Amino acid sequence: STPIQQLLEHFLRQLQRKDPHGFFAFPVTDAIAPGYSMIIKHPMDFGTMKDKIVANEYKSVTEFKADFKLMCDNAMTYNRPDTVYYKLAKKILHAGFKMMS
Ligand SMILES: CN(C)C(=O)c1cccc(-c2cn(C)c(=O)c3[nH]ccc23)c1
Repeated sequence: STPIQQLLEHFLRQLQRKDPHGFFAFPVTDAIAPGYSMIIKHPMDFGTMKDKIVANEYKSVTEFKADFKLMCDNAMTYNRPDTVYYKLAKKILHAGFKMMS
C-alpha cells in the first residue's frame, strides 16, 4: 504494497541509517540492559516497527511517528543522559521528526 507501507518503509530506511551500530535495530534484552523489561512498560525498536509495517498495522504516519518517539523516549528514560544511547536517541528523535516533516 500500500502507499502508506511504501512511505513508512522509506522513512524507516532513512531512520535506520542514523543508527549505524544498530542499537535500535532489535528489542532490548535484559541481558544487555539489566532490568529493562521492569522499567520500560512499552518497548519499541526499529525491527518491531518493520514487522508492524509488513503486517500493515500502521494506518497513519502519525502512528508510525508515535512508535518512533516511544523508542527514543524509552532510551531517554532507561539510560542516563551521559550515555551513547541517550545521546543518539535524542539526536535521531529530532532529526527523524524533521526528516519526516
Ligand atoms: C555494545 N552494546 C551493549 C550494544 O551494541 C547494544 C546491543 C543491543 C542493544 C543495546 C542497547 C540499546 N538501547 C536502545 C538501549 O537503550 C540500551 N541501553 C543499554 C544497552 C542498550 C546496545
